[PDB]
Parts: sequence; C-alpha cells; structure tokens
Amino acid sequence: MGSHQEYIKKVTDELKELIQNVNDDIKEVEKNPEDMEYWNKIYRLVHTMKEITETMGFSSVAKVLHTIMNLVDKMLNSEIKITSDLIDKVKKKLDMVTRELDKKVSGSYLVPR
Repeated sequence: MGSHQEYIKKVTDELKELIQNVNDDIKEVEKNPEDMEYWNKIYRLVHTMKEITETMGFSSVAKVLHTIMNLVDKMLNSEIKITSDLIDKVKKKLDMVTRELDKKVSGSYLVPR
C-alpha cells in the first residue's frame, strides 16, 4: 500500500478528541439552547468527522455525521428553533460515533459477504 499508516493512526485518535470537544460544547448548549456561536463550532467539528469517515469509505458512519450537519444547519435559523430534547438527539448520535468506530475492526454491516 502506497500510503502513510502513521497518518491514519493520528486521525483515529483525533476523532475521539473531536467527540469530546463537541459533547463538551453540547453541555453548554443544554445550558444555552439558542447559542448559535456554539452550534457554529459543533457543525464545523462534525464536518471534519464526516470528511474523515467519507475518506475512509464508511457510508454508515458518514450517515450519522451527515444527519448532524443538516440538523445544526437548521438550528442557526429561528424558523426551525432549538428544542431542548433535540440537543439530546445531537448528543446521542455523536456518542454513537464512538460505538460505530467499535464496529470498524469487524466491517460486517449486515451484508453476508
């Protein structure tokens, strides 16, 4: 393989740090739901996670991050508004990214082969 494995190693653990930063930011949104500055950060950090899993080829993982992109994009506009429980949906999906990385060693996403 004509690729640097050392790069993939870094990107894997930077993803855990990114999940930590976003879940810490979501704590401050549970405090201030209508904080568009915090949702600006979370959108752009989840964008970086999405780009990572798309460049790894994981469409199932990328789908989870792709839901957050659309979700938070709409939060920026008062037309849709930020529901308190909806912030918990963002959090729970972002929590799931770690548990979805747990499948990364297997790769058997329901298909027989």
